Amino acid sequence: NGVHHYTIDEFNYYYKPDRMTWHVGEKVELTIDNRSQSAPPIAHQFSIGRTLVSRDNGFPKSQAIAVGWKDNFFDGVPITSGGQTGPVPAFSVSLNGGQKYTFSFVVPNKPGKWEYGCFLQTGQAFMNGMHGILDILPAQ
Ligand SMILES: [Cu+]
Repeated sequence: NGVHHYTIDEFNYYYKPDRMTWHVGEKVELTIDNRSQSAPPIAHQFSIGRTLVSRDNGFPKSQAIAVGWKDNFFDGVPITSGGQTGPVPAFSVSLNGGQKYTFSFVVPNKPGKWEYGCFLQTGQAFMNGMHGILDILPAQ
């Protein structure tokens, strides 16, 4: 019934936590915190989606160069952050080291498995394992 607060921390090259479960209709406040530990710290991205878009050159790859999600989880989802309210097209949280960002939303009716990932560094963060699984359940 109330606002559920989640925090996702970013490190080189992983999210804590790397798994999260929400219910359709849940009120979520989410903090994304770039805790990049390197010297210097590196920028990290948080984007939730489905259908990995990768580069192609006609030549096969043990690892696909990730560029982003085709389907964005936040497509059409009203977001509130500071004094701003409404949907954000192509919503993504990109942060330098030491920056964080908090926003809230109601979990849209998009049940099933979504992924979160970082595509900075031409997909290198992703390819080094910077991704997580979001499971969306129907409302209780
Ligand atoms: Cu990253």
